[PDB]
Amino acid sequence: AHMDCTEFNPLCRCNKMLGDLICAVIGDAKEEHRNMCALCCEHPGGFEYSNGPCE
Repeated sequence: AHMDCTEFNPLCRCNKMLGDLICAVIGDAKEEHRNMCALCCEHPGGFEYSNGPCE
């Protein structure tokens, strides 16, 4: 689901891709994302991620 997104002032101002482990899916594109913010800032229409080691 469309969980906590960076959609605010300090947009995906987080690169350090070496920590998080979200579970994002988009119609038919399910993959994990570290920079969950980079997703929220650079997603199509609101990537569907679910924070947690599920993917």
